[PDB]
Amino acid sequence: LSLSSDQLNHCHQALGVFRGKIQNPDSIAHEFTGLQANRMWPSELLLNSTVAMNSVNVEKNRYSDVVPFDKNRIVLNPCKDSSAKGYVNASLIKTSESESISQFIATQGPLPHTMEDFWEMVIQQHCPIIVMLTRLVDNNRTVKCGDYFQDEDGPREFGNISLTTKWIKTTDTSLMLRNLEVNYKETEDQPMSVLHIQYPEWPDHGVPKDTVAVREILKRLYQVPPSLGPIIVHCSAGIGRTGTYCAIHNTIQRILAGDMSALDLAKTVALFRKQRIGMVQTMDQYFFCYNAIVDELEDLTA
Repeated sequence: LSLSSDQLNHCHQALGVFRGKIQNPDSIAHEFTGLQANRMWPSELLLNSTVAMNSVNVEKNRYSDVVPFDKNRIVLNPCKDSSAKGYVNASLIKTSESESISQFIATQGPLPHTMEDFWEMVIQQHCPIIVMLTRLVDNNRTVKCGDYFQDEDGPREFGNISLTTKWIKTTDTSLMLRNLEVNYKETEDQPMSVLHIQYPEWPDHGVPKDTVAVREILKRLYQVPPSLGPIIVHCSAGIGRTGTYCAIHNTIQRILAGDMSALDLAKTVALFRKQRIGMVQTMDQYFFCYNAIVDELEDLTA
């Protein structure tokens, strides 16, 4: 990246703070314990997520306790089912309207019966990127995510939507990059390009062995303009790994944009949790945020 003097100074300032915290890990543990003490109560989730908890929609939730708030859920409009209130388990995550800072749609891994819903959301919200932080199935053979994207059996269809894979590339850091095209079957308007990035080495309720692959996702997305549209980020529930990734991406972009408040990662995670329950699930994930932010600021200032 080409940085201004102001951006380079801010990266150095942020690096001293974040590296100071990893050198004093009790400070980071106290922050996460404080976040856990300030968690929302069950009635605050349930009474403010009325559409997700509706009988028509409960089977559209992978996890009964991970649902979007009514205030910032993504609504399918138009929607095939006129009684569903446009429901998809998906949350708009943002810290501002700056066009220098990405907004995210944090969502669950699609279920077989919500895959048309997922791809209609991609088109309606014109999302240019999908970041997928799960395998389809874990090493216990528990299904974590529906296969909404693989085409080896033949080109994929979801109701009126057609999906094509133009190419698949892998990286030395284990990322899989798929160039996807999505369009309606019965239209003359052009297809929509989506870059799908899958990282299969981030365990559920866990952390990767190192920060290199997660920072490579951020490095590949630095030059994607936020104004193109929200970045979809999902794992299985769309809160633990998803929240962790969004916190790393958001914090680095905010430092580069001159937002001093990015140095308060606990405040960032608190704001994420006000937009989707339980974003950043574990203390190891919170430490991973710090380690990835430090490592990326070291690269930015190298």
